[PDB]
Amino acid sequence: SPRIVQSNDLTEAAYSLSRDQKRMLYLFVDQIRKSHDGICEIHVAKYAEIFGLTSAEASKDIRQALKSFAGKEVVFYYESFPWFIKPAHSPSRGLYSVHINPYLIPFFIGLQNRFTQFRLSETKEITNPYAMRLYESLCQYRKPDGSGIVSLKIDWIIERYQLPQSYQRMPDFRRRFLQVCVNEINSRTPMRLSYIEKKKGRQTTHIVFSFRDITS
DNA sequence: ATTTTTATA
Repeated sequence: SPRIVQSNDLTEAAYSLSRDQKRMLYLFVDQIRKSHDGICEIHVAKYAEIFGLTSAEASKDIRQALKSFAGKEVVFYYESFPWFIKPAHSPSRGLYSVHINPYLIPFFIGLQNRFTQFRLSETKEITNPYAMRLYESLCQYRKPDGSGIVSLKIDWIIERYQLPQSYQRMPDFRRRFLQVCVNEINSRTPMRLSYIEKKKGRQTTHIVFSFRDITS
């Protein structure tokens, strides 16, 4: 299963992509690392096989994700970059060509430290894109035995994962982000994950996540 | 393929 590797600056970046858009980005990163000008491709049949879909559903997912990439940017901590520099197109039936911004390529190759790595198998069943964001941030601090302890500030999560307004007040945050995403990770990944809310007096300031691998 | 990073267990 392919190893997704990226700069920690990307794991921490402010962006908002759908689940399917992040699935495609995983494949783009693998292509970039295994090949720069940024031009990548996606075969519907291969996507369907990787993610366990019919070609019909894969084509629908891919077409919607590629269309919705229009105008999407990533913000590094600011500096903002478009993900794509041309619309995706289809040279052959079942095949799509994309041009990832060449300025984003250094976030995926030539990394010698401060990088995040995980296997595609770890994330390919996640359905919630904010749970994917959280999973990657946990992988960023994962120890060689598969465990880790990660403290994230709540205002940082809101800003970098670009949570909608309906997520940001602490009842909603706890319910819409924390509970759903942690339970999604526990259900659909090899990570076993718990958390504690830390409070500065009255205000809940950060979340301390503790995790282990199901491989124990 | 690799490594440095948070605040903390």
